[PDB]
Amino acid sequence: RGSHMEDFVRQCFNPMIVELAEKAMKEYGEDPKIETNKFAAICTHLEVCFMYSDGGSKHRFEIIEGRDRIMAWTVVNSICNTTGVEKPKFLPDLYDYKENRFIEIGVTRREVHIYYLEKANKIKSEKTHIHIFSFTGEEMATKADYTLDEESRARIKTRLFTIRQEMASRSLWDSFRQSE
Ligand SMILES: COc1cc(CCNC(=O)c2nc(Cc3ccccc3C(F)(F)F)[nH]c(=O)c2O)ccc1O
Ligand SMILES: [Mn+2]
Ligand SMILES: [Mn+2]
Repeated sequence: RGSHMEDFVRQCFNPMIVELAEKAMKEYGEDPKIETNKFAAICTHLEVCFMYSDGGSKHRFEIIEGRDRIMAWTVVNSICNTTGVEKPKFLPDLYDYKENRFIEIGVTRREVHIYYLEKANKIKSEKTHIHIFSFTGEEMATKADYTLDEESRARIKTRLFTIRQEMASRSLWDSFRQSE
């Protein structure tokens, strides 16, 4: 109770995003008021996913991240049962209607190389595209296919470095970087 991080998080992110992160955490046992670095990470992840879907066309993406567990899986099965793609082992973040694949978004506080390797080994189902973002500005996509145009990805990187800065200016950055 009474952490600087928790007050910064609800100040940095959109209320609807904070609410979705809150609900997503409690659904999986975590508590936003003690596990505040996770709380911070979940909002960043959520916002990155939303900006990602904001790239490209209006019908381009179907957002899986943000929905509750059961409806998310329901949309996945509908997407698999209509497009023929194989159902993924873990819940993905997006489905690309133009490129006919699921997308797994990553936000990491280490060199993009390791995190990609870990998530590429977490699913091992292939097909499911992986797109990794770092807080420094590095990105990382399967087959070097970065899906969106450069300007849409540059927006995401810019926002990620703004979050890093606001955290450091309040001295929460170092603890946040170590929590992963
Ligand atoms: C409560 O926490 C969250 C739960 C959800 C619903 C399903 N979880 C993901 O979809 C997801 N989880 C993570 C990190 C994480 C966090 C908790 C458990 C497991 C994992 C993972 F094993 F995946 F590493 N990183 C993503 O990129 C990612 O898409 C979404 C965002 C969250 O913040
Ligand atoms: Mn996800
Ligand atoms: Mn993800």
